Amino acid sequence: APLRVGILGFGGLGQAAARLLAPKQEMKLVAVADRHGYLYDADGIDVDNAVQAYTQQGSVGKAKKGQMSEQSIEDLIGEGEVDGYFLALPNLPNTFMADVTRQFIASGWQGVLVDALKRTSAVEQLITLREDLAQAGITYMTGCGATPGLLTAAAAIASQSFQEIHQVKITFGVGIANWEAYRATIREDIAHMPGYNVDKAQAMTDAEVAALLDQTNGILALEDMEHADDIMLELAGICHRDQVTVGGVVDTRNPKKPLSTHVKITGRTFEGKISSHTFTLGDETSMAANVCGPAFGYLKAGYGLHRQGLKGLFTAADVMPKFVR
Amino acid sequence: APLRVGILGFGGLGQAAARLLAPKQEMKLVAVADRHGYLYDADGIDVDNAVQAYTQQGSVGKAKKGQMSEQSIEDLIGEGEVDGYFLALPNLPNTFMADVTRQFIASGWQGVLVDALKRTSAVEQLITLREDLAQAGITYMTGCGATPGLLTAAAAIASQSFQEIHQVKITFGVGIANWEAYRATIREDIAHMPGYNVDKAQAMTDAEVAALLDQTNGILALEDMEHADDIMLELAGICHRDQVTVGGVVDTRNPKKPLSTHVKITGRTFEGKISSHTFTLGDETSMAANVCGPAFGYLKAGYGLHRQGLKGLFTAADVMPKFVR
Ligand SMILES: *[C@H](CCCCCC(=O)O)[C@H](C)N
Ligand SMILES: *[C@H](CCCCCC(=O)O)[C@H](C)N
Repeated sequence: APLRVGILGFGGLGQAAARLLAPKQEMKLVAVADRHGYLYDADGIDVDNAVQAYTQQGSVGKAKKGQMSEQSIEDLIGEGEVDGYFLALPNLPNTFMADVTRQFIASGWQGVLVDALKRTSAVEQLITLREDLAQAGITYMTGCGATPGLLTAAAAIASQSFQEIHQVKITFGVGIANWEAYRATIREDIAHMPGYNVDKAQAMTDAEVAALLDQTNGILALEDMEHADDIMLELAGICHRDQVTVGGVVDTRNPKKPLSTHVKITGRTFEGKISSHTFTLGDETSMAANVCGPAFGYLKAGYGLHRQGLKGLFTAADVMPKFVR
Repeated sequence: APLRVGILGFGGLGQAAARLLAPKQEMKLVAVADRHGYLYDADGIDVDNAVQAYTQQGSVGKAKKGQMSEQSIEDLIGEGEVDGYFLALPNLPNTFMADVTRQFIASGWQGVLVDALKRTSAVEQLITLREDLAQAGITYMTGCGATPGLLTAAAAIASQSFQEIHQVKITFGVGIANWEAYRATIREDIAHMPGYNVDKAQAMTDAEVAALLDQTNGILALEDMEHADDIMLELAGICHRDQVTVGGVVDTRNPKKPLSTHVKITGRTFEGKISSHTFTLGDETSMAANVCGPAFGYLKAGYGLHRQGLKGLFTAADVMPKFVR
């Protein structure tokens, strides 16, 4: 009885999430939705077919068993049996994840939701929905990506050695392999550039983008970003959000990671000695793998909590993710 | 309402565990026991007084409010209100932790137990007690030290990026500051030397020890050890125990850590790329801090699970520890 799961969003992240699920024996992808269509197959999605439909014909509604629809998310919820969904949605507008969650609250569907949100303020909009989620019978796992997520959890574990936390420093690197199937979401990173914000970045043209990325050989270096690692670690009682600082480099013109992603956790131990733990990711673990891997680990953990009748909102920092086989 | 906790064992580890609890506001040490005596103080232990009694007069039963007893563990259980205990016991004989747990099962006391066991086979003896523990109303957290524990949990998190795990390699270093208050437990490490075993190591004299440690300037280099990280990660469905290999260096003649403790997690991602995550501990995080810190993090996590009516046996690999303030 493998977990029947769905993906909402079929840009680069959701496509990678679909590929990641293929060989799992204990997780079965039955449901995808994009803006313009949805695909359900209780016997398991043809990812080849769905990625074809999307990239060639603009939506998975064009897939062999696909349905076109401007209510894809509303239609797919009531369409068949899905234990959990990964919300691989961009947060555009900044309310969209919260709005999609309100559709899930409103639908009377129960089960597990996971996101890979990045921005403190989007995670806050989901905090306000804590009781709504509980009451609806939904276990919601928020910030269960790479950062927040994998790295947030690593810091939460690392923190146990210390009487007091001083700094959680996250430095991430990202190399874009395929420009096509990232330039849909590149504006989420441009929004973290100094001078910019989501509204300004989202209104930019392919031209205004390429004109910016030309200034640096396709390198976005983003400094002290709005990253929900800060509140997740604070709700877990580890440190104040202000002691969490997140920074990153994306190389748009190189598949190779421009630096080793890591989290440095600094604190003082009970003996009054000050020291740092360091969790480093392999350079050949892609963004897709470091996001979607934890995402479905959390989805499985979420189902464990859901099954025991534990509902509400959980962060990467609160629960141990479960290896999906 | 801080958690009322106890320590069983007052060698080096339990003494450090007591010091670690002092400044906590949300955890109150009310109970210690050694072989020959016990100390209870519902208003909070005088650690200065207890460490004095133990080191100077041979037992904490000699402490200001102490009681001498050859049934210290049996007497302290029924003595007052304790939410959880850290079993800072050496596993000597190899059944002792399991035997103490049977006293706890038998006592009809309910709450949280945590250990920092090291040996796969001792952790197995506690697996056999799974239902006994559940039925008794006890949440038992096993292998919640440094390794197994902190490092086991780190690997469990790290594993999420990968379709398949190849190797979990743990390399640990330990520098002994105070020879006095380690030579009580040094024989647990000597047992991992090649030729040796617990029975042979435990029968050794201060002389036979010093004659061994003289051969290497006080350096035990222990290779492919029996370490319960292997079964904990297997029960968590991450990998086979045979893909977990644990090795270490203790420098008996230097407080300074003889190498950086770390865990290397190697696997293949869904894209077929092979890579390693690396979790490294600060050189100035002591053994005491890397053991007792996670131990009480797990004790708190254990109370969270206990409070929700979740009983049975949990490993470091199964649950997120909770920062104790
Ligand atoms: C979010 C950060 C991507 C995570 C990097 C993880 C890794 O090292 O693979 C992006 C900037 N949208
Ligand atoms: C168990 C290993 C001690 C853990 C080392 C952790 C660190 O780096 O502080 C000993 C060998 N009894």
